[PDB]
Amino acid sequence: MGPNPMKMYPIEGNKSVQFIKPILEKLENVEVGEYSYYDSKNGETFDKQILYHYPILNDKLKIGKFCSIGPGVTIIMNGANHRMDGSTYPFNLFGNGWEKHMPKLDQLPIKGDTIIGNDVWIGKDVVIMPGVKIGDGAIVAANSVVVKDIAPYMLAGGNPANEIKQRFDQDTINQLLDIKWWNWPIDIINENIDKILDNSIIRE
Amino acid sequence: MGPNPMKMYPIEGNKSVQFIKPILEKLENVEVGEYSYYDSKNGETFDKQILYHYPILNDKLKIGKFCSIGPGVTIIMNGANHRMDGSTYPFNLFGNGWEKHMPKLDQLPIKGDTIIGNDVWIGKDVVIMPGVKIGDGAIVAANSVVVKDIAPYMLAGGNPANEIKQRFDQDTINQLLDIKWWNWPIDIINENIDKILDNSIIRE
Amino acid sequence: MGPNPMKMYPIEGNKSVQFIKPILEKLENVEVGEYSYYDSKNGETFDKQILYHYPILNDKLKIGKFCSIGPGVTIIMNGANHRMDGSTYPFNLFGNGWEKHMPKLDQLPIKGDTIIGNDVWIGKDVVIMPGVKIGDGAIVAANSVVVKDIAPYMLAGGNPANEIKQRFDQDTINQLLDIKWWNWPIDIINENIDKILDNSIIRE
Ligand SMILES: CCN(CC)CCS(=O)(=O)[C@@H]1CCN2C(=O)c3coc(n3)CC(=O)C[C@H](O)/C=C(C)/C=C/CNC(=O)/C=C/[C@@H](C)[C@@H](C(C)C)OC(=O)[C@@H]12
Ligand SMILES: CCN(CC)CCS(=O)(=O)[C@@H]1CCN2C(=O)c3coc(n3)CC(=O)C[C@H](O)/C=C(C)/C=C/CNC(=O)/C=C/[C@@H](C)[C@@H](C(C)C)OC(=O)[C@@H]12
Ligand SMILES: CCN(CC)CCS(=O)(=O)[C@@H]1CCN2C(=O)c3coc(n3)CC(=O)C[C@H](O)/C=C(C)/C=C/CNC(=O)/C=C/[C@@H](C)[C@@H](C(C)C)OC(=O)[C@@H]12
Repeated sequence: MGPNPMKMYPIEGNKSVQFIKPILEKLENVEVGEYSYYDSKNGETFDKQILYHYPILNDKLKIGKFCSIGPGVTIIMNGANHRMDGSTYPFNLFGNGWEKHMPKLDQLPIKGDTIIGNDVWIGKDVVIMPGVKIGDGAIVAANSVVVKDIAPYMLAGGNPANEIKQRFDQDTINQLLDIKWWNWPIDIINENIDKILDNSIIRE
Repeated sequence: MGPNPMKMYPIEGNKSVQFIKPILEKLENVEVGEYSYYDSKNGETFDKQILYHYPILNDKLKIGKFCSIGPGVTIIMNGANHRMDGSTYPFNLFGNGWEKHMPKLDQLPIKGDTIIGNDVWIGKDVVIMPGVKIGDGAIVAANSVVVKDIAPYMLAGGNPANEIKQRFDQDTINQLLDIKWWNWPIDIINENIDKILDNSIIRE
Repeated sequence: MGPNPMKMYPIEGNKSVQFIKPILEKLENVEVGEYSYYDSKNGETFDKQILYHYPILNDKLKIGKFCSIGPGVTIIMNGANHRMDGSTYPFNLFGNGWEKHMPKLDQLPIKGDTIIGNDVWIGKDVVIMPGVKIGDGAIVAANSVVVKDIAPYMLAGGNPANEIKQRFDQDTINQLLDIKWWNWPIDIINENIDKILDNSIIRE
């Protein structure tokens, strides 16, 4: 029961909702989970939303399963960073002899990898800056600009984005993070979808 | 004297300025005042700026008179809200038996109506969140994201948007509020335009 | 040695990077320095990023040398300001008799000129409001909305943008602002590029 987790366009008669995994299976350094989807703004594919991602920098992007990515969302990788121990002018890129001035292995600090958890809801036109992490069950308000990490099951928003409120109580979050319903077999999930929607899955 | 309040494009030689009322008089659940206008960004008509507005949700949009709306301003209605008491995943939307997991209207958050007062100036590319109320004579700095109510005759800006300062003294605001020059017959307004532009109408 | 400071498209095989000076050479009230460049978002030329710049107001735009402007950056001049001593409604624009209500020379306060210094890096999609001043060697985070001035060699971001950190210590900044490597003859610069990149040029 349900949509095929490996179909680029799960809903025929709607070429806007797309499954991310089947589309990003070809990309290097990008691990994406099943059922996570993207809501296109003008027909573009999610791969066009990943920016400044260069294999030579070795940074990686990780997206969990069952995520909701609104239209216009953008993920910024480490390619945007300029040198900062002196001038920020990229002499090297202009060539004609300036290519001598290319940064050495240790003069381009890296902020780290980008990992988005499971069951995460990202609003419209949100911008993700390099190296940030987002915990499971988090909700990011539309038009946010995230520079710092966001704890699991939190409500964040703004520019810069800040934590606004806890979705549930600690004990509930603790249990939810321990059962990880998203890793269950598809058949088991189907028999509990309701309990997952009302948060009663922590009881049974 | 003055432009025709019911012409789509009141200014000959300017296919950018539009009177909103004539444009949006066809829409369901949208109530707009006269003389309020929109400055087109690329030729689009203000209707394309109202997002996630569905008749089934019963939320209404109200805009006052004599308002100035900058280019790119968008208004987000309640249609963007996901279910929040559990997982934010929209199972129902994928079909294949999942349609049975469709939420009732009682299980969807309702933030209320969106109400814009009279004589309001909204800056370029401002985003308005659902259920927001903006008082008369208020000013919203460009590029703002409004998530909470804004008092009358207040200058707000930012993301999230916050109140910056009172345009005038309290007694002045109180006087303006119970005068409502915008409700005067057009011929009376014409003979007081200069007095309205300098705040001396409080001296009559 | 290096690229031609007078070539619209300095890099062969990349019609995105463009030199500002040659492109804005036609504009009145716009002065831009050598080597400062723009990274095009969709093939658009930088002149399309300067908004509300009206000769009648006489406000000027000044950009220094050796700057790095990210894609989508827009500069808002004084043509956006509305009258604020009373109603913000621009009666005058609609004509048909209301043209007689046109602000006097002193009924439209002006926030001043917009001056960006030398060696400054402005992030992607950053918006610059009217009258702001940005000192040399300052870094502006992407997606920022700058409403107030930024001091030399400071890091600022947010909406509204705030100064986050001082890149170096006072003595260093003081020394840098005193030598102004950006004003040296191109030949002398070429023999110190590496020294400029690691801030060792202060000890010569
Ligand atoms: C032979 C390699 N090719 C194929 C022809 C190009 C791929 S690349 O890895 O050399 C890439 C090109 C320039 N850099 C850009 O990000 C880039 C290139 O053009 C542009 N950016 C246009 C801009 O994006 C201007 C921007 O201001 C430049 C930025 C933000 C530079 C940030 C600092 N860049 C680096 O530290 C450069 C590292 C070098 C070593 C190269 C690799 C060869 C290692 O990687 C790039 O980022 C490189
Ligand atoms: C038979 C009814 N039709 C005609 C065929 C569709 C109209 S609808 O009212 O069922 C509409 C379709 C899906 N929902 C969307 O907003 C929508 C549909 O496709 C898309 N959105 C593409 C997206 O917008 C993906 C997006 O991420 C989905 C969102 C933001 C869902 C938010 C939560 N949605 C609701 O709570 C769904 C409520 C149901 C009950 C339906 C009505 C039948 C009541 O309304 C919709 O919002 C429904
Ligand atoms: C005869 C003069 N012409 C040729 C026909 C027009 C040039 S203009 O200098 O009168 C110009 C027209 C309206 N203003 C606009 O910014 C403008 C005109 O249409 C539009 N903007 C569409 C919009 O840009 C809507 C926008 O919301 C209007 C803005 C942001 C108004 C801000 C406040 N405007 C001023 O204070 C008006 C000053 C007057 C005096 C006029 C000059 C005659 C002095 O300048 C403009 O800014 C004027």
